Amino acid sequence: VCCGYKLCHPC
Repeated sequence: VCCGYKLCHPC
């Protein structure tokens, strides 16, 4: 997770 909110991968 490259942001905090649990959705951002694959980044």
